[PDB]
Amino acid sequence: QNLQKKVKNAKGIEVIYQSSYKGKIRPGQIKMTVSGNQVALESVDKQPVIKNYIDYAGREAYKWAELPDGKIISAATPFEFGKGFTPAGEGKHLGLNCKIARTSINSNTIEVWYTHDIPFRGTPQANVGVPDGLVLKVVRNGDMIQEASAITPLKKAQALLPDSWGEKMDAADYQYTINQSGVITIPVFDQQTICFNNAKLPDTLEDGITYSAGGGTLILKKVKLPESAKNRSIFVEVAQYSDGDAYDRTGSVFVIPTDKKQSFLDAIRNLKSVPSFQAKDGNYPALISTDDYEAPVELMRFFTGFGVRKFNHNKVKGQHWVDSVIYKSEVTPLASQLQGEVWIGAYIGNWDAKGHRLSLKLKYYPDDERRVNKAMPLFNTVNYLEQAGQAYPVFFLNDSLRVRFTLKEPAKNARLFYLTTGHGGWGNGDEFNQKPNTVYLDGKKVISFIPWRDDCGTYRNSNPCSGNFSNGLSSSDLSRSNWCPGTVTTPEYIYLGDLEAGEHTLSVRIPQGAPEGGSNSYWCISGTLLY
Amino acid sequence: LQKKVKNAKGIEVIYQSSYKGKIRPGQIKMTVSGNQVALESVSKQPVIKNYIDYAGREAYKWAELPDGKIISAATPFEFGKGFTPAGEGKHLGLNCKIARTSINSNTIEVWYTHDIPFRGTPQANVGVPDGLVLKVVRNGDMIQEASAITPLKKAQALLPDSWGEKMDAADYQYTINQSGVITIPVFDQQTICFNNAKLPDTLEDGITYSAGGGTLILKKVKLPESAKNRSIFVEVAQYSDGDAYDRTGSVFVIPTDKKQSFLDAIRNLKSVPSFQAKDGNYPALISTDDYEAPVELMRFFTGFGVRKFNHNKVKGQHWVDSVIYKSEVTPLASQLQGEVWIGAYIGNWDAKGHRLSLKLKYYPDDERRVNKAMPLFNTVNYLEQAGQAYPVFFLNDSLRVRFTLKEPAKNARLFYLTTGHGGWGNGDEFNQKPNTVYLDGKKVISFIPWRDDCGTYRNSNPCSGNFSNGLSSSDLSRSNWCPGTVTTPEYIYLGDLEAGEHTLSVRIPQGAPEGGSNSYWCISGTLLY
Repeated sequence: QNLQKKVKNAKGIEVIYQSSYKGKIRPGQIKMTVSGNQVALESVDKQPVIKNYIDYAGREAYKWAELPDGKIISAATPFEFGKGFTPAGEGKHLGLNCKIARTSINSNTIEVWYTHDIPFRGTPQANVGVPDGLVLKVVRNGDMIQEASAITPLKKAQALLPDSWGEKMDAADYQYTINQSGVITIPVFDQQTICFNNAKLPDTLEDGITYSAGGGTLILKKVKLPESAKNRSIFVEVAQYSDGDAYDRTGSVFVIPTDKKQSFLDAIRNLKSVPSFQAKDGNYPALISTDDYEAPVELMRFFTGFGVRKFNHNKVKGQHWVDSVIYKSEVTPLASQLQGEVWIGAYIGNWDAKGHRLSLKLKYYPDDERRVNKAMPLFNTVNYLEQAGQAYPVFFLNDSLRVRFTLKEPAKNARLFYLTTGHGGWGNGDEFNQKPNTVYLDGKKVISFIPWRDDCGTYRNSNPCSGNFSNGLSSSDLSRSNWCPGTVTTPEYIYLGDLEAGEHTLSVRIPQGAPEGGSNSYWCISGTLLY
Repeated sequence: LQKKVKNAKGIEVIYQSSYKGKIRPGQIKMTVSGNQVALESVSKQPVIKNYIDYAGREAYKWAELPDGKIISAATPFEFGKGFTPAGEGKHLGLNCKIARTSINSNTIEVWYTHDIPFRGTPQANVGVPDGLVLKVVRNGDMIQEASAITPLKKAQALLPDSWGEKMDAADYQYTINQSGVITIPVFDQQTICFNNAKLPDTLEDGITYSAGGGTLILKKVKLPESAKNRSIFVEVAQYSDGDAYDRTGSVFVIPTDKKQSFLDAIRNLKSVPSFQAKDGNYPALISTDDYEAPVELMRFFTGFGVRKFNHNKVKGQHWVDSVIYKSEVTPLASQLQGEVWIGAYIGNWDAKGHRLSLKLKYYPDDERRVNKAMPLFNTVNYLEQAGQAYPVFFLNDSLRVRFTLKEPAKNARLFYLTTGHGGWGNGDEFNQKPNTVYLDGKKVISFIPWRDDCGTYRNSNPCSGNFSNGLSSSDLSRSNWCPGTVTTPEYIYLGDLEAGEHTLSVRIPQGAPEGGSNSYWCISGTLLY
């Protein structure tokens, strides 16, 4: 390849850069067009158009973007040649002799190969520093490589800098603006009150309005979600603080599918109006999906700290309390329940007249091609209607939870999205004692495992009103059956294998601990089928 | 009771407590004379007493700490604070006003007589009426009530001789509360970095040594002789001193109950027995009859550049100044008694690296036997910076270990910490894979290690790379870990085991390499029995 001779007397060059990670060539490539002292760099539900430029005469490097809304933004960085660089030897690339310069940036070692063999300057990565030459290679940590694969002449001279810089920003504001540009954010609740105030669901529910229900401790809203959630990852974000309640409470975010005759809306209006799980104990309404009722789909199980923000005046040497707690979970596998117009709910079970303030948003982040699969709710024993007289799910003492479900088509590699916490807040109750959960499908044992968290001392600063014991521990510090005050309880993804069309049975056995002093143990388990 | 205490110069009230019907053991004796009240419990432990001065209108907490220290705290009160009338009642023949108040969520009613000229209460902190409190009712359910009232024919003075050291209430409570707590400081903002450090030949007690290329710090520490009747927590605090990345962290102890230990491996990797994979030999990862693998106490991951990169601006974020990690390790008690080598690892290649603190805490607990905890395996790459291979053998082999028990074991468990690694799109850091555990050739459990809450800890991650789709590296779901957080152990139930030989294996369908990118798994297991 006779590179120097081919681009002697060219009016400009086009360099194509490819990137590789430890040998493996990554997709997509950068075209760097050089003409005089100007450089343009380009690649090759609406995305910003992103470009980079350099002016070697004025010595500024530029980020540039046209946002979906057609606002132009840019950020300009002046540079000096060779800033932060230490000579680090010689090499050859595409037959051209290169100085190599080394710099380190945020712990990375970066080597920049650059030639003076041909009369053109440019670099694909100005942000690591700009050598006075044409950059043929950038090596990060010996492994991550962006290298010129080709250099070709341009016959015509050409101005490359854009028409406008539009709105000039510093680099951090620019990067944040472009990064968030393709993100859909659906605000749902913003510091909304959840409290016990006997509130009841109206007989008219309009779109976009918060309603309070199950005695105040459920808030519901019908929200317009993207039509399709394909090619997105989806996260739930909650922010909470106490507005008066001192205690660690059971929190849940859920959606209410209405694809059958009855939905959890019908249960919120009137618990006894929907089908029941029929335990040896008695009948427990609203907990299992059936042919004509869907249980609510849980998105996130969380537990409040003891009196966040509200009790920050408590003094405990060594502790510095937080002003609020956040919770963020990926819920991408529930995408099919998170498209179109959807009833969304949040729950914090409590008895306080002022209670808690909770925020909730959904974020949809652009992702590689990602099919929406299906998610079908099977069961949910969270006591969402505790403040409207729902029984505690105490039937595990003598019974398994049992469901039936039907598939129209076979499903490969099905999974149960399974949220479990144990409850019974004394020394022999299931909050504080390890118990297995055993899942059965179509008469076979799928898995037996113990739900347990032993990291709860980590979140001490989220718990200003946690009781301090005479042995030195705080209530919030204790290990518990799969939850910690102030944190998310993460789902288990239980592999079910391939399921044939037709009906199936599934059950959950938990050796729940016996009552004591009138107090009961109980389990809050939810399960959605992912297929 | 009236009748009997006309012209008494004082009274003794015995208070019993009850919970949901059930009368609690042992009781409170309240001595009242004049305007003074002394409270003591009716027969290691600090001595606790409470006083009231109705003349000065203060209530007092008082204690003698085991080590002969007297502390006290004074809280002025006003009569009837928080209190609203809630009617009439009778207790042991005396006419009571009932007052109501609420405190930190709770309902409290307080029955109090003026029928006899004595004032006192066993619970001044719920409020002090201008009479004698016969009954305190907290959420209808928590009850302290007078069982006996006895006259004193003579006056006494009841406040204590010394107040010792006078504190605010919160400083009092913290002081008494931490009285029985043993805290062993281990490391204090100690550097963990890559500086080619090597383990010395002379190793004294109570000193910090650097090893495995600088990324291991070790100390031999004097732990309680017995950890019976304690719950035990490990507390770590970390920040970057230069390293921008999310690193694998581990706190471990080195048992030396057998011929060779992990200390021999730290000094020289190839000096200890190996796991023999199809692939190759992997030293130090499995216990044998002459070698114990290190016992992991806690698996954690650092944020991306805590403290050091806090100058990074990301709208809506407010960075933490350090990250703490606290785990309960009570079931490893047997490895946390006597003289013990403790280590911390943060695998990194940085010249300055990290700073890490570590303490153990032993909190008094109800009767609790020390059980046993035997290490079986540990594939954390503790010696990464001294040339240890990545545990990549899962691609074609299971991890297998054999062990022998001398006696039957009831309700055995595997204390199992797993994380998956391989930090690209097709690597096991970011793809769900089962771990299947086998005992004596039978499947115990198959389960998917996964964390999908990592977005929660964004503020612990100032140097996390921000992608063009709006997510940050630290936000992504991963195989059982999040940058800035603890990975919690699985407790896998193995059942009763017979004395004699057993095998355990772990199968993981590890992803295939892509060029020089390899997936690998860091798994550790200690038998609890």
